[PDB]
Amino acid sequence: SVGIVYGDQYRQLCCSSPKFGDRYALVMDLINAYKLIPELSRVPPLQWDSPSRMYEAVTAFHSTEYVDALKKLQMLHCEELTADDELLMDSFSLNYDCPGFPSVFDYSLAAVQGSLAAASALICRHCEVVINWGGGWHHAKRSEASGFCYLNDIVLAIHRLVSSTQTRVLYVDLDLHHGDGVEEAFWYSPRVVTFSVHHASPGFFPGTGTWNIFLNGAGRGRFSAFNLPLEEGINDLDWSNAIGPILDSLNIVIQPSYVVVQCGADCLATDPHRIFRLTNFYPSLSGYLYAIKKILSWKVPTLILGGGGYNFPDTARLWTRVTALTIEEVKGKKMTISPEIPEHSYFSRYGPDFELDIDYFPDSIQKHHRRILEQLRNYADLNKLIYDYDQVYQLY
Ligand SMILES: O=C(NO)c1sc2ccccc2c1Cl
Ligand SMILES: O=C(NO)c1sc2ccccc2c1Cl
Ligand SMILES: [K+]
Ligand SMILES: [K+]
Ligand SMILES: [Zn+2]
Repeated sequence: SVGIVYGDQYRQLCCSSPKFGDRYALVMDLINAYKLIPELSRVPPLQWDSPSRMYEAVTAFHSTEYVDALKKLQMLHCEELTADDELLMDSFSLNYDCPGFPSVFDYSLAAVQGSLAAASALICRHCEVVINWGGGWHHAKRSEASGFCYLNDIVLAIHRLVSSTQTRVLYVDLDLHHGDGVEEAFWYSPRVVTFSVHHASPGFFPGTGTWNIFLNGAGRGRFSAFNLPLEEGINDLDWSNAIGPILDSLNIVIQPSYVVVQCGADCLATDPHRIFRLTNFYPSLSGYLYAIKKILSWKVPTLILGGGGYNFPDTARLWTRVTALTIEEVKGKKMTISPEIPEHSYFSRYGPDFELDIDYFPDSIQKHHRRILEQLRNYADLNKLIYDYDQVYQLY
C-alpha cells in the first residue's frame, strides 16, 4: 500500500507559484499517463477545524509572527506595499528569492497539509510508504523564508512522526542543495538523524553542509547531523558509491522507526543548474533510483517528498520512475513503464524525442567516508546504541 498525496484543490495550489508553475501537474499527469494511479492509495491533504488549529500545527515549528507575516503577504498581494510593510517582510526574508504572490500563503500551506497527512497515513499504518511530490521545502526556517521555501513541510511532518509514540527518524536529503532548514530544526535532537548529500562550493546556495572542521549537531544532538558535500560533475555511479555505504550504515546503527527522503530533482544532468550528472535511467542506473531502492529494501515506513527541479518534464520523468519503483518495492508487483511518453494533456512538453529517459549521454570521498564512519561511532557512543563496528566498517 503506497500512498500518494493529491487532490483537485491541492493540484491548483501546488501549481499557483511563479517559480514552480505547473510542475506538479506535469508530475501527476505523467504518473496518471503511465497508469500508476490505480496502484496508489490517494492521501488527502490535511484540513483543519479552525484557524487556531491550523496555527497550532504550523507553529509547532514556525513562529506566530512569521506565519502572521506570510498570511499578511498573501493578503497584500491580493490588492503596492507601504515602507512599513516592506520592512516587516524583510525582517522574515519574505523578499528577493521568496517574493509574495497572490496565493503565497495557500501555496506554502498546501505542502504542509500534504506532508502532515502523509505522516498521519504512515502513523495509522494505512500506508507503508507515502509520496508527496508537492512537498520537500527543506530551506524554510522557524522565522525566515529561504530558497523559495516559505513553510518547512518536512520539519512539521518529522515532528509529527517523532512525537507519535522511542521513535527515531532518519531524514535523507537527495537534493542538489544542502537541507539546512531541516538540519537546523533537529540540530539539538538525537532522535532525528539528518543526512544531506549535496553540492557545496564558495558562493553556492545555501552555503552550509560543508567545512566550517565539520559541525554535526550540538548538545544531546551532537553527531546527529550528517553531510556529504560533493564536487560538480558527479555521475550516477560515483554518487551511488559515495552515498550507498552511508545509507546502509545509518540504517544499521540508527534502526529508524521512519525514513523521510527529500528527492529534489536538481541533481539531474539536464537540470539548468548543470552541476551534477545524475539521470532517471533504469537499465548507468540513476543515483536517485539506486538510493530510493536501497532505502525501501530496509522495509521501514517511508515518506518520499519532492523538492528542487527547474526542468519540469525531466523532474516528471524522474519522479514517475521513483513512483513506479516504490510500487514495485512495496507491493512486489512488476511495474512496466514504456520507454515512450504516453499520450496525455502534457505530451507536447516532452518533445522533440518524447522518451522517458532524460535527453543525456554520459580520495575526497574516502576521506569523507572515514569522517562519517567516526561520526556514526561517536553518535552511537553518545546515544548508547548497540552496534557491530565490523559489520559497519565492511560496507565501505
Ligand atoms: O509493513 C511492512 N511489512 O510487513 C512493510 S513492506 C515495505 C517496503 C518498503 C518500505 C516499507 C515497508 C514496510 Cl513498513
Ligand atoms: O531547489 C532549491 N533547493 O533545494 C532552490 S535553492 C534556491 C535559491 C534561490 C532561489 C530559489 C532556490 C531554490 Cl527553488
Ligand atoms: K541535499
Ligand atoms: K539531529
Ligand atoms: Zn535544490
